[PDB]
Parts: sequence; C-alpha cells; structure tokens
Amino acid sequence: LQSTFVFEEIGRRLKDIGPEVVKKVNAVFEWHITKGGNIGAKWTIDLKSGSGKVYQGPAKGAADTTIILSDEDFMEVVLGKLDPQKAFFSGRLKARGNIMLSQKLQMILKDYAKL
Repeated sequence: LQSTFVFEEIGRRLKDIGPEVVKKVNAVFEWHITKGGNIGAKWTIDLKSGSGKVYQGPAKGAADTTIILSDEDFMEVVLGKLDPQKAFFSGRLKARGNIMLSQKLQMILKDYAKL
C-alpha cells in the first residue's frame, strides 16, 4: 500500500511537532484503507495527548472520526489531486463519527505541511 509511506511520515513528524498538533486537534482518527473494496490496512492517528502517536490497527480507545477510502484515493488526496471534501460528497471518501473533526485535522496538518 502506497499510503503506508504517508502514515509513517506523519509518525516521524509528530515526534517533532506532535505537542503543538495535539493542542490544536485533540482528537483520535481511525483510517481504513481499502484495496479492492477490501480493507488493506488500518491506522490510528492519536492527537489526544503527549506528542501524539501514529500506529497500525484500530484505535486503542474510541476514535472520534473514522475515514474509509481506497489506497489510491488517499494518495490522490495527499498529492493534492483529489479534494477530500469533494471526495466525501461524491461518495469516494466515507467519514463516520465526528465528520467535521477530520476537516479540522486537514487544515491543521496543511499548516505543518509547509514549515
């Protein structure tokens, strides 16, 4: 899965900017990456305490929002080729739980995606 490189990089970056992100987001996000409509990987981006954590599998506790999308579509979003809000309304990106929180995370990570 191409998305693995991205989750691993978010993990590496949190080690340095994690505290600031945690204060700003204060949520837990679970990700179900599909490949064949079938789940190929699950990830959790915990931005609830400490410097945050990125780990494989389902959230250890409750996830505030769960995002489900294909590996390919996730990469399109990351590369700026697919707008996540447009993907959500077209049905390519599913979001469960507190949907608007993921948009909060989107904007906060964008900031750090240029420092």
